[PDB]
Amino acid sequence: GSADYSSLTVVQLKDLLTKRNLSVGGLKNEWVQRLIKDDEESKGESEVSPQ
Repeated sequence: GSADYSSLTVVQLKDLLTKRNLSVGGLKNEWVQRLIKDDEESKGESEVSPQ
């Protein structure tokens, strides 16, 4: 995996979270999950659109 927020901090996780526009209304574990999903949305190639 490219992301390892699971080790990061709740402050950095939620900070970067809002930075992505996703959110933080969840939790650290859920933050790393949503983040990992956020970065994975590009699969290391290119982002996508909600269509």
